[PDB]
Amino acid sequence: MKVIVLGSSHGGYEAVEELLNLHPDAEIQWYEKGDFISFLSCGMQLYLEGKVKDVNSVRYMTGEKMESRGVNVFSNTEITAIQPKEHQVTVKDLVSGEERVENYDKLIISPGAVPFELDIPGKDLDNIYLMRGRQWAIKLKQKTVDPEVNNVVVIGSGYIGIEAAEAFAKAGKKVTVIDILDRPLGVYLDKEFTDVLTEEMEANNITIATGETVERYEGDGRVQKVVTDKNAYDADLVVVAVGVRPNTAWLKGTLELHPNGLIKTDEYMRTSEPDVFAVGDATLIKYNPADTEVNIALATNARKQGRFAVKNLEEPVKPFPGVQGSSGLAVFDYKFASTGINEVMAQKLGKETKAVTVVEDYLMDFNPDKQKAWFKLVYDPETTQILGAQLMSKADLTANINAISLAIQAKMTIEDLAYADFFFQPAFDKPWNIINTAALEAVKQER
Ligand SMILES: Cc1cc2nc3c(=O)[nH]c(=O)nc-3n(C[C@H](O)[C@H](O)[C@H](O)COP(=O)(O)OP(=O)(O)OC[C@H]3O[C@@H](n4cnc5c(N)ncnc54)[C@H](O)[C@@H]3O)c2cc1C
Ligand SMILES: NC(=O)c1ccc[n+]([C@@H]2O[C@H](COP(=O)([O-])OP(=O)(O)OC[C@H]3O[C@@H](n4cnc5c(N)ncnc54)[C@H](O)[C@@H]3O)[C@@H](O)[C@H]2O)c1
Repeated sequence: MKVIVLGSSHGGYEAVEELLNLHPDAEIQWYEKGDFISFLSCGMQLYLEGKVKDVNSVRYMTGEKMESRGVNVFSNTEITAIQPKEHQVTVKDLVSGEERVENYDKLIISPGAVPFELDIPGKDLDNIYLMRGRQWAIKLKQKTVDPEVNNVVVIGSGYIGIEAAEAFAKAGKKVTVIDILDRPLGVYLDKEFTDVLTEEMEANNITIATGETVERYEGDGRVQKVVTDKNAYDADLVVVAVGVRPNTAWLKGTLELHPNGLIKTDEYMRTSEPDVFAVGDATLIKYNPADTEVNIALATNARKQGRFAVKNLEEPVKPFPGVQGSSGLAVFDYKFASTGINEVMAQKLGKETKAVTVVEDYLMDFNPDKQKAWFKLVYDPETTQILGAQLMSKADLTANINAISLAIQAKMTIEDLAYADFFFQPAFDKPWNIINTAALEAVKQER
């Protein structure tokens, strides 16, 4: 059986791992058009703040290691096209120019996403940077110590935007963050969490310019101004972190795509064409909070999907169990995490929800180590089933979001969580811990 896997990032890497322990026998070929196998873009923040010195160590596999295992790795080799009927791909060696056609029995593709750019006048004067992959990591690092860079503008206040904003603010620059939405991180967190994080960011001289539409970049040769409908901001560097678009235009006509470019797949990772599976940022995933499919471009999703595509390689035998959209991040002193439905997700999906927010010290009164924690529990008004949660504190309480993710998946209710057995010891929590306390509040509100 010869299996060709496209992509060395998180979806293609786990497909090779599951092929190694489920079909040890197979002939596996692993292709990467880039020069570096399995660079972890997720570690970009740790590197930019100097926690990690070596950019080449921010990775989880090397080609040499996979080759010890019998996989054939082809870096600097691009898959140009798929011929689904004749079970062939045409590959181009990017260092010599040599094209060749390679045959396969099964193809798993994890082509990923690419940074979306604003296509406006000024579109590319120099020093308008993107944030994905090794090369942009190195270039962004160089600008961190550049004495000529004083004003940084980042466009987009979602996860990548707020990570570029914190790394440049910590390096000493003046940062302005621009978004069309009205709250930084609104996609992930609700108003009661983002009001506290706006304060923290402004305390570290980050200006949040929300509710603004960038119209053009101005400058001679390199960027100098970012002008929006309401304002112009001086900029020596712009980082554009406005979201991701699927890397699938080369597949138009070959595989069925949704209108937005995402690949159509079913719950066994099968595409519209026999023997080719698709995984990762370029696909939709079963979203259990709302029993629908959603694009949730996260590494955890891509890794799980990549393994489930190998499970259904020969027979659709194992449907994907679905995910709740869990994500977390530290912004300056705050460590937060959310899962399931928040206000922006419920609006998008037309889901009506109820919520309680509890803000109080997570340790008992006499304990001097006590700090505030914010916990919001979102539930269904009819069944009172758990639909999502958001938590934040300067203490790390984020592993608790993992218990809520299981509670959404098992369809538990506010009453289940009000009395669920979570340990008490006064150096770690209160006798009704953070999940128990918010669920007890929801029970009273529905009494
Ligand atoms: C700054 C940053 C921080 C992030 N942090 C986190 C985090 O902490 N937690 C989290 O869960 N997620 C995080 N993510 C998201 C996560 O990195 C992605 O969800 C995940 O990498 C997507 O996996 P993928 O395999 O679908 O695609 P991609 O990572 O986009 O990888 C696509 C790969 O396939 C290769 N390829 C594409 N086309 C071809 C071709 N035709 N021929 C050959 N090779 C090809 C590409 O060169 C690339 O190597 C972050 C992303 C970024 C940019
Ligand atoms: N901690 C994590 O798990 C982690 C960290 C970084 C990235 N990732 C994932 O990688 C993906 C890409 O991250 P991202 O930060 O690029 O996207 P994102 O979706 O998190 O946020 C994009 C932001 O851009 C804003 N925006 C859109 N168009 C705009 C415009 N024209 N002008 C101004 N603002 C605009 C959006 O409103 C949103 O706030 C996401 O799926 C993200 O969740 C996750």
